[PDB]
Amino acid sequence: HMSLENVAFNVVNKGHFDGQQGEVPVSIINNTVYTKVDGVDVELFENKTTLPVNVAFELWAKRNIKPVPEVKILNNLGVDIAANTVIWDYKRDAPAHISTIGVCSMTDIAKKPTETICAPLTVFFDGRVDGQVDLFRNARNGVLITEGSVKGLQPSVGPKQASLNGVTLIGEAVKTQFNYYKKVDGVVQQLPETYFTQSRNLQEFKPRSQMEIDFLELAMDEFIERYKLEGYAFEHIVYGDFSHSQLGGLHLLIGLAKRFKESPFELQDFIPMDSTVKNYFITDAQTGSSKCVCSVIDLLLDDFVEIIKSQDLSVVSKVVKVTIDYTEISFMLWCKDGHVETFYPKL
Amino acid sequence: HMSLENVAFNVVNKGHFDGQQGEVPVSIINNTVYTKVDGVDVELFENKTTLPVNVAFELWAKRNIKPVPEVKILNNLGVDIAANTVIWDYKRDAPAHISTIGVCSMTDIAKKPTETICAPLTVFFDGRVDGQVDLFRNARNGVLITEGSVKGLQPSVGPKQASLNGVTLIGEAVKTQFNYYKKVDGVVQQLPETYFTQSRNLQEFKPRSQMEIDFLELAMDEFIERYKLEGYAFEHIVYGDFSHSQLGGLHLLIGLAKRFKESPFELQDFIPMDSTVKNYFITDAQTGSSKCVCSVIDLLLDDFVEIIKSQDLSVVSKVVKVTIDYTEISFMLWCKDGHVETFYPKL
Repeated sequence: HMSLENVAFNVVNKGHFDGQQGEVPVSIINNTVYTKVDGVDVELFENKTTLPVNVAFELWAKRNIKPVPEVKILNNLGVDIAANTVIWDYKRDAPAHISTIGVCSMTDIAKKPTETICAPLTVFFDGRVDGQVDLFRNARNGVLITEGSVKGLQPSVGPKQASLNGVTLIGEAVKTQFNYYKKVDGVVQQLPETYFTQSRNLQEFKPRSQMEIDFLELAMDEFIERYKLEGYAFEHIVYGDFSHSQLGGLHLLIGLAKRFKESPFELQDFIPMDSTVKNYFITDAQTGSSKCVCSVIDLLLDDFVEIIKSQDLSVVSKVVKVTIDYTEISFMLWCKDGHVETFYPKL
Repeated sequence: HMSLENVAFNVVNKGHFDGQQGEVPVSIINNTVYTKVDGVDVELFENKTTLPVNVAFELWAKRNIKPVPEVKILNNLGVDIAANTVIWDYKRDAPAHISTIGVCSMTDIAKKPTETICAPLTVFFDGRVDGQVDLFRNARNGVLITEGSVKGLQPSVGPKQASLNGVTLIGEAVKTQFNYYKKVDGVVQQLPETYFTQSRNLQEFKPRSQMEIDFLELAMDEFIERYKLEGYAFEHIVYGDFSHSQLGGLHLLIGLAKRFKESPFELQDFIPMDSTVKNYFITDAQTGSSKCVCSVIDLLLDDFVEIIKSQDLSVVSKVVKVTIDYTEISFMLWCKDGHVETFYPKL
């Protein structure tokens, strides 16, 4: 019973594909799907993907509408495909994964995740659905999330925030903190201690600690004096230097959020995807200071302090590996006479 | 149960829409409809119409596959729409009529031809289908075809040839000669005495009379002598004059067919539709003689002789009306000292 006209019927009456029977008339013209309502044509969907318009439309209609992990997490853990669902990437207006399992006949490589073809792929399993936990046992490579514990397996506690219909949030009407589990070539693996990025916007930026509130409210000199941060180059690294043509430092998102209230500036996101580290092309409207590639990360300031304070300030240059969002980020550390010059994410 | 995937299923298994249940996967990319067969994508339809790709695809799939009248006839009689079918125009690779009655939800203006919306339109009715003759009786404006007689109604005998899946032919396994009837504002109308064009090609041209066979086989002077055509300017009108830069005359298709065997030339069909009269841009490869607008018609030579023989050669200029394919064509006749100079279809 699967058809274009049926998919559209569901979208019109329910907002997403809900397995309802019915049809409505449809027009396809130039990567857009229209339908007729009271004699006039109405835009339902504009294809921004590399898939065919009608295939993309169907995958969108069947997108997951419960809280799910942010795509950067799933990428960091090496997830190749999802089991009997679709993770819509709202930053690319596209599917997170281009192949499917038991969802859409045009994109399916299999009907069930146990088929031989799936063995070499790392499959995503949602423990909230019935039968998925057992499929995760029996699977050769995979990733599993659950709300509660699963006896037999050691959990890793994930981040507090998740994505719900494109909105990243910390749920209180719904649970957004998951237990993570992973398997490689038939063997369960221990996940390392990790920090997590906070996934915040620049315009609707909110603090999440007393230190963050102090940072936003206080002046520069006062903040450094309290919390005793002399020699750690917060002037350069967090606050940022706008005195020369080349913009200096400015690698923590909170730093941008402070500057933005006082004096708006221009960001170009020339690689628009979800990442643990982001690169922006930044031009400061007040000064005319700019930089082509500016590496930015959103750590809780408290955690950034913890990371920098636990380093050796004796060496001139050093690469520092740190586990964030379940992956190794490299940082470059420069010191001079026992204080820091700079400390930034490597390219 | 109307759907894209179902329409395609029928096309794949039956060649046209035959009301079968089933689905196959489909892709839409750039005005083309594809389907997957043994893992690979296959072109089913390329849209050359002004309709949306999926709408056009459906109308094509539901095209009429019995012998039907050539579009030029239907146009000449003033048919605006067809009742519960689709007449595909194979010269335009498009529908003959852009609106429908009980065929496709996107293009339908009504479900039945008796609805009030249909009253001002001239509807086509096919007497071979059950109930159509009665619908023709109740209709305000319409055209009807039948194989046999219909009690009460005076018939007009149509042409011998009809179109079958794009092929124009005189049927012997099937009947292609119809009785025609027409109504205007509730009143049956008498259709006039008419000639019919022969609908022949230039490359596969075949004669249909002894006179036509003689024309092709014999030399010019001999043909004019035998059928006594002195003073009727067949040298100019039919055979054509290639001695000057501007090509002279050449208005009968048989004339082209004779020339083409001896010495091929170039036609440009700059308005590609079916018409009783055609205009071509012609360049003669042998001489370099040419003409921008060359009006051509395909009458049976016998009929052309009959028409020209029954004229008054006393006037210098005269417009001559002649009924061909149920419509009035004007001809321009020039005479000088009791013989003809030229005689051609008016522009």
